[PDB]
Amino acid sequence: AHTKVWQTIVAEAREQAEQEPMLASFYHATIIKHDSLKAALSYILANRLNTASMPAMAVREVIEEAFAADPSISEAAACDICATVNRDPAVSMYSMPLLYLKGYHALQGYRVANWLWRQGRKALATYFQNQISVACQVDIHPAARIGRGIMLDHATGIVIGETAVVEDDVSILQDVTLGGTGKECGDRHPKIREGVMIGAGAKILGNIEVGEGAKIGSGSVVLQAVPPHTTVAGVPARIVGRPQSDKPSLDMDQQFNG
Amino acid sequence: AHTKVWQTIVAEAREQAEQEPMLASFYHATIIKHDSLKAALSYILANRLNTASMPAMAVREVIEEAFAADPSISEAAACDICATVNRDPAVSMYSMPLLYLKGYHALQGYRVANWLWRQGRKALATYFQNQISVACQVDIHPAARIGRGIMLDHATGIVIGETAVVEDDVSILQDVTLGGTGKECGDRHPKIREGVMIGAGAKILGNIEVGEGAKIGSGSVVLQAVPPHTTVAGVPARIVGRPQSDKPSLDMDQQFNG
Amino acid sequence: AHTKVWQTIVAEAREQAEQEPMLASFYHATIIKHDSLKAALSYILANRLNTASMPAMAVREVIEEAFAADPSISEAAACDICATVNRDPAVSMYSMPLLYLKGYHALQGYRVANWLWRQGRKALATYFQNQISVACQVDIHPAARIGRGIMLDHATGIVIGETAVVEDDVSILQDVTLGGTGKECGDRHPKIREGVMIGAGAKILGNIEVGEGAKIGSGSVVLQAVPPHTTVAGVPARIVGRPQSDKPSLDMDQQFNG
Amino acid sequence: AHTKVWQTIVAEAREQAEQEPMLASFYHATIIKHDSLKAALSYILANRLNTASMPAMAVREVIEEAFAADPSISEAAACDICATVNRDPAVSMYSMPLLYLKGYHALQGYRVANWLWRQGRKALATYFQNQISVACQVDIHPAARIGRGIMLDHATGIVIGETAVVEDDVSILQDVTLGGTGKECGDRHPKIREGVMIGAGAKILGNIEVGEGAKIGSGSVVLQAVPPHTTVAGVPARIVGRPQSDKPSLDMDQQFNG
Amino acid sequence: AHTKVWQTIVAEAREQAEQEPMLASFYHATIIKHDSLKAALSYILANRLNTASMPAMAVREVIEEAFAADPSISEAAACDICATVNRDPAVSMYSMPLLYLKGYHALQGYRVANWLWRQGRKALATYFQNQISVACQVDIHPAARIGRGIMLDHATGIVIGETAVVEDDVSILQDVTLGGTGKECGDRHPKIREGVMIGAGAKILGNIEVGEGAKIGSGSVVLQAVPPHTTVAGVPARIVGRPQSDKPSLDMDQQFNG
Amino acid sequence: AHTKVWQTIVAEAREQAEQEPMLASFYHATIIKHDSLKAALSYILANRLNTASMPAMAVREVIEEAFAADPSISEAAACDICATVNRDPAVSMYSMPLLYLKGYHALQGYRVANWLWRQGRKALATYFQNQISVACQVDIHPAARIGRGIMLDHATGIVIGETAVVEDDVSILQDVTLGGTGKECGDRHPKIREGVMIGAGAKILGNIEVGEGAKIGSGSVVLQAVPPHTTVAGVPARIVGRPQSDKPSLDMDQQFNG
Ligand SMILES: NC(=[NH2+])NCCC[C@H](N)C(=O)O
Ligand SMILES: NC(=[NH2+])NCCC[C@H](N)C(=O)O
Ligand SMILES: NC(=[NH2+])NCCC[C@H](N)C(=O)O
Ligand SMILES: NC(=[NH2+])NCCC[C@H](N)C(=O)O
Ligand SMILES: NC(=[NH2+])NCCC[C@H](N)C(=O)O
Ligand SMILES: NC(=[NH2+])NCCC[C@H](N)C(=O)O
Ligand code: NA
Ligand code: NA
Repeated sequence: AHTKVWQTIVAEAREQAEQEPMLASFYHATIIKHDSLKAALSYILANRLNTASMPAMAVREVIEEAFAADPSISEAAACDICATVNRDPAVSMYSMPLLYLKGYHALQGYRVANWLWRQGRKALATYFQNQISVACQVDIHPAARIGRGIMLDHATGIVIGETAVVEDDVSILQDVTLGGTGKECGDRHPKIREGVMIGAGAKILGNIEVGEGAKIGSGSVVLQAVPPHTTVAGVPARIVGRPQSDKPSLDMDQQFNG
Repeated sequence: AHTKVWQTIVAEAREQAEQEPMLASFYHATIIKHDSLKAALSYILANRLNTASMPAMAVREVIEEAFAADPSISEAAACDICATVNRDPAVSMYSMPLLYLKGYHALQGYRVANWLWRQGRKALATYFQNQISVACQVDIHPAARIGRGIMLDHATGIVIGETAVVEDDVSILQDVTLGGTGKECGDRHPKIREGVMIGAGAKILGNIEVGEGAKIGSGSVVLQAVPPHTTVAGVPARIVGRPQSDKPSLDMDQQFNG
Repeated sequence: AHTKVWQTIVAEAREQAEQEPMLASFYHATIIKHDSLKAALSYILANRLNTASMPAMAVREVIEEAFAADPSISEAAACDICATVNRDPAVSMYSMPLLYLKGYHALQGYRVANWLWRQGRKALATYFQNQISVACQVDIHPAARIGRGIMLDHATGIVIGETAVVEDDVSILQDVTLGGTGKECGDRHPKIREGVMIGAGAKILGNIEVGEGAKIGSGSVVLQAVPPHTTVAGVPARIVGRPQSDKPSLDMDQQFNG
Repeated sequence: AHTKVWQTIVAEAREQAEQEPMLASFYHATIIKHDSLKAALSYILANRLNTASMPAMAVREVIEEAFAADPSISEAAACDICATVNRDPAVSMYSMPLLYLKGYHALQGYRVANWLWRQGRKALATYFQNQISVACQVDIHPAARIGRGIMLDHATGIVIGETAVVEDDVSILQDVTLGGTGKECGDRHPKIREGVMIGAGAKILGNIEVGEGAKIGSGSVVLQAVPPHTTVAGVPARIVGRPQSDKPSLDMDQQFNG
Repeated sequence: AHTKVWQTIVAEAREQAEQEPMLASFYHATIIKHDSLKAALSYILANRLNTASMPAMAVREVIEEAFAADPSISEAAACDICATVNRDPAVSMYSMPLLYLKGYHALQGYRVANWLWRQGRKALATYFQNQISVACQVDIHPAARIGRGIMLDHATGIVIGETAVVEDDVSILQDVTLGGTGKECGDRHPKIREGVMIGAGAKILGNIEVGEGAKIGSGSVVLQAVPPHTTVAGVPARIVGRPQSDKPSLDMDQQFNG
Repeated sequence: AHTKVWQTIVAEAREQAEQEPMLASFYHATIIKHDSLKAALSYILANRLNTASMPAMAVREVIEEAFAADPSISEAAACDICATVNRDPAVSMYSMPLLYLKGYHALQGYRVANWLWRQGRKALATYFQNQISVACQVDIHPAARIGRGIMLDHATGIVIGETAVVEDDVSILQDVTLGGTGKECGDRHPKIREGVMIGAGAKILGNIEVGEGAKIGSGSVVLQAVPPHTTVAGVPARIVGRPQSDKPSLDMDQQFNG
């Protein structure tokens, strides 16, 4: 996929460039000049991560070093594109998440902060985490554990704490909290299993599990484990049914009768 | 109202300039030196939309182009000022929405992006949409249809999706979603009719009508059509009462069970 | 506390400067160069409040004037750091709130805006409030009355309106609104007494008392006075339980009924 | 010439845009999207004049105001383009002076500052003068009187003082001074008449005439009036020959002893 | 003087502020808000010294530290203002060199680099020296020794090397070199004694003395000691007469018959 | 030389990072992070060439493409560093030209512009040339032919035109012009052969030979071929003597007759 995904992005960019002379250079410098998603993504992220104390051009090298050391980062990033193209009716182009969508930017920003975290460069990981919170309005602790094929749609107000886990193929909307409880260190954030769909505004708190292919109703406050393949809703949330599909993250059906 | 509004804005600006030497030049350059709201607003929005790849000065031209081609836009903008002064007790000056309020900026930004969208300049429309999301923390699809006399108070976390309709004289607080459902293209976002008030944090999802003068309680999750002149609250929302005025957007009474 | 807090911040700063060469100069310029919290905080705050019309270097002088004229401001700033270290398991360094946390930045920003407001410098206070709202995604009316030992964790989407009161030792999470009701001037915003804990996404509206040591459940919509030492939750919120500690803000137990 | 010049500039810009994808947006935003030289030039000069205290976008309005009030300014500007294309073998394109050459920018900058000066806006005139000195390394007093068909080639170190006069059709190379003498106010700068060429590094000092079609050799120091149609060279300069054309500014023959 | 000079600057600034609304805030933030030349000068210099790697706000502290450690720096800076007001017919206001003139900026920038040099902070002094060369087009080695009452008029292209000395009351115009000879370390730059006037373009090379109250002809190349109270001119320079006055720096008479 | 030069630069950099905490990160980001001159030089050059229309991060990719495509460019850059250390008594560190010296920046910038020009990318080469002229105050036509071991000391005002040739081991000071004559295309700029030294402010014009090992006196105006191993000086320049060394550029003896 990752190779075909890149070629399509370049094809789309050539077309957009021709269509919009105000953005022709933007499309060229970010995408068309480049050979790989890595080069395009590092540019775009460095611009979002830009601060007075560490300009974009300096930031880009850090991003490039993470991408070179861990090939899985760029590849997750390509899987995250497909996920959003597939699940979001408002996105029908592969170049869109890469260029435009702050939830996508914050997610790949996270991957870089996480790599830093894992190298022991914790100050710099904290610095990136909090710049992303300011610039993308998404707050993901660098020690969170996040899989691939993830869609963060709209994303304003997403909060993902330190010991949170998000497995492959999860879809999360604006204003979702995967939050902690208490003042003590240790496991205290939710574990979101594969295929889970989380509607706008949901709050999930404590070290609790959300089982495979569960659906979390929009506006839910979840304080206890959610069984696999159930739909929950309410404040606090209770089981209200069973999702129409095996992996409700892929289908994005917001209804809660099930 | 249009020129009374402009003349009041200029008079307030002169007074504020005299009072705050740190901001005299800001008041002069945005307001006092200008003949219309168009020139003031193009300047202020240009600064909000500013990015590395397209600086304010180049952005201003695109804003001015939309204003010159569609006169209703700046008409709507003046109308939105009066909306905010009338409805929001924390705002007693006509220059305040214009100068300061990110909800106001996001909304006028949408008008320009919508104009772009309507000319087939969709990449630039998308560019502006997402820059506004980043800068004003309000995400409105440029294809959404929004009337006039709209107040977006505080505004952080507002999402309004592709096929949404918002009629004249609506009030919408922070963290409100007018959201979609499913992965399929097609009509899938709410239709908010005239006079509706939407309390903070409400989520409304799917292609459902919210009838004229309905009141959506704070924190509500709305999945079904709301009868006109009805008050809904809860997760998921149900009818809890009926508003006394025909247009609760005008009065901003946040109490429900009434 | 004052001196011990600053000396600890300097020691951490020296330690971090040695671990991270990309940030050695950042740590030196903000912290290690300085002999008080005021110098460090004015610098960091100036950068966050930076706008085209009033650049950091200029803003910084305004912040310092406030710090010199009202010594209670830096003291409160010191107290809030301790509050965050003690209460947030993800923060174990005193220099972290100062340097990184937008909720912290926003709160100390409010303190400068409030001082300006108390001087009659209202245009500038409003300028500040709304820049903080855009840059930190926290919107606090400069006329709000806020005590000390306050933690705003994560903070995206926090709204605190004109007549709101927040006493000492309160903890408030992302997406919380202390909001108003109606279109008229007058007292209309919540009074949050000492010891209160407000979970993510809670909406409290109108001139209502939230009693000493109450806990407000995540996602709650509060329309009526909350008795002291009570836990409320729901949409609309009802009594679901009672906290065990006198000041649930100190413990951050998100559980309810609880 | 005026609209042939503009139309040629637009045609060249379209070709350059096609050739250089890195600069397509630059060519479009400065030239291709515009109807006149005025709009192109106001954009380009605004960027050159940009400073912390007055950004390009605000500067553009002042430039456009001068252009609207005094039509001769943009007339002069087009005439200066043709001067540079005709006289300078390294320049074969009409868009080149407009886009690239700091001598050209400094000169059109002076026209705007001179307009300001003539309206009594002397602080802003002085602000622009000195910003041009810093940005273009050309220092022209706004009260100087400069005609049209002027070429400032390379331009670094050009100084032209308060009471200087430069007539139409003059050519002036880098490091040329039209300088004053004494500490007293009053007429004390050269009068350079029509057709004069001034070679690199020439210094001309005091209220002295340089007669029509005189040629000032490179490196000359001129302290006395120069007869029309005369060639001077040396430190201090003396007559060394006579030019064959009536207007050596047109031919740029740098040889002397002839 | 230094006290009266400051009060006049504030009086002038209040007047300019009232005259030019585009610059009212600029005048307020730089001058009117302030109590001393130090505060105004550090602001203005920090803006000129601003680079990506060390923003203005960071630079200002370094400047302020030099001013606090060595009171003679601010006081020389006030004497340099008077010198230029007195000697330059184009400057009749005390606020002008401070705000506008790059030769003045470069000179006071030098004083700060020199203080750094003397403290052993040689990297930072070199960094400031070369930023001033880029931003003001004046290259003064931090180890140069420069007195007070100095006017650098127009200044483009001034070069003052490592072992150069400039005593009190010297006036230097654009494109003057006080330059070195050879490839060996040690004394190799000129010693400009008190009262000396140096015309535009002069080149003075080698460890040679220019005696009190000498006049250096514009465009002179000086390779041997110049006797006190003589006028030299030519390439290479010879004695052509005697200055009309005791201190030709004060009178600025460019004539060279004497 | 290559490897030894880079290793020395890194060692100095480490040393300077420890002496100056304000610059530790600057030294790390430009030098210590990197394993070749190319990475360090591309970064520093990008920042100098930074413009609104093409920011540093984007420019950097263009510089690197040139460095990769033509290995002779970095080699020449290495050689020029050595030339400056050896010849300028005020430079004893190999990292100084790289980091600080605009003449060095401008020359290496020329090398990128020249490469672009040789690819047919002439708009971009012209864009670069003129940005260098504004930012470094050196104006070198991209079609000029320049060798290696070149020192441009101080550099303000240097002009080198289209058909100029500069062979290896040439030293050129501030305010030197290698300039053209006439309005026609064709060979018209000087040929400066190996070993030549050009003193401050010298003007050499027309398609004339400056022979191997010549010395050009400061302030000279050269209109005719200079024999090899000759010293010329004056306006216009005549033979005044003969250099003792074969390559006066290596020794920098400014004396004439000499
Ligand atoms: N130099 C600066 N202004 N840095 C501001 C950003 C610091 C830190 N990355 C944050 O999240 O806020
Ligand atoms: N190349 C750039 N970073 N340009 C400005 C930022 C783009 C902006 N964040 C967007 O959403 O489109
Ligand atoms: N011209 C500007 N710099 N405007 C900045 C944004 C306006 C104002 N600072 C605000 O509250 O949002
Ligand atoms: N406050 C500022 N620095 N504004 C922009 C720079 C001013 C500019 N250098 C001048 O000569 O006037
Ligand atoms: N980070 C930067 N871009 N620094 C550029 C300036 C460096 C050094 N002060 C100089 O004179 O050039
Ligand atoms: N729009 C811009 N960024 N222009 C920058 C100046 C133009 C061009 N870089 C030059 O050679 O001077
Ligand atoms: Na899609
Ligand atoms: Na004067």
